[PDB]
Amino acid sequence: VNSFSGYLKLTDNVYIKNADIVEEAKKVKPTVVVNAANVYLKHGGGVAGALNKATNNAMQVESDDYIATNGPLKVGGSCVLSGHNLAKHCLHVVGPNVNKGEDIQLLKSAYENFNQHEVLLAPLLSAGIFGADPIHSLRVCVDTVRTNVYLAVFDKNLYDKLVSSFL
Ligand SMILES: C[C@@H](CSc1nnc2[nH]cnn12)c1ccccc1
Repeated sequence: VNSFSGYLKLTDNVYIKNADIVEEAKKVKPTVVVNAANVYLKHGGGVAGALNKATNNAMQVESDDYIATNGPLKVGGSCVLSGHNLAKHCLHVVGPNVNKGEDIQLLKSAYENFNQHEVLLAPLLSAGIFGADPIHSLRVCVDTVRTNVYLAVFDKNLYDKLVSSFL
């Protein structure tokens, strides 16, 4: 039993809700919240910009030191950093950004990072401003992640379409 509430169960291990991931994190304080990161951990907009704002920019400060020490992530890769006031940990995962021409096959590799964590609160990778089809992202999520994932979808219209079209 865990504290995630109001989710629709899609599969054995994947759950979905129309929710603002920021507000969901602040309420649940999950062990792991997933950030829709880029390789530079520049958290400007989309999910990343919203998460970082909720930490009063502490996520960005921590991220800049991480990059100064380690260099950029790989597309499809991840790193674990602090969850600040939102979660114990933040798993920063880089899905491919279609508006940069990145190979969409890298989406499966990106979701594989989730399997290193037993339970996660997450957005749909590569959705939103990353330009991929969120229906496809949900399919890859279901077919790749074996651990327990609670997906927060900000847009109600999209949420209803994702549920109604789910196979
Ligand atoms: C408006 C955007 C969804 S914005 C959103 N909702 N949840 C999340 N997570 C990350 N971005 N995001 C959209 C709708 C329908 C087709 C494509 C794109």
